[PDB]
Amino acid sequence: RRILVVEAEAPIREMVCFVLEQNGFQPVEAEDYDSAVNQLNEPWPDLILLEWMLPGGSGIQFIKHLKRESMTRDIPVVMLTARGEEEDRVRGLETGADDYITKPFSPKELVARIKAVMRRI
Repeated sequence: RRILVVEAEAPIREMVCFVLEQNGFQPVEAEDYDSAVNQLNEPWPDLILLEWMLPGGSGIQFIKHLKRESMTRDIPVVMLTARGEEEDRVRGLETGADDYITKPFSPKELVARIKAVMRRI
């Protein structure tokens, strides 16, 4: 599955990509909002992992943007946060994300979350 990993920190993206490739997914990287937007075209991501604090714009507007076109409307988005305190706050904001994972995360939790959202699509 093509997983778009949107996160500022190279070593974090790389840890994510490693876990995903070891598990048979096809991860690709975006370091900021515009890079992610530029990859909303063929080949389309099947799921997006989105850092809440991503440089370059708002995670709320990023998610609303996906809903603007039927093509991207149904792509699951898992929000990545920088620890549980931020996760609770972002849960509170009703951002429209499909699920949430906080950093640092285990390989088990990363795969479990991605699998769960993809299974219910």
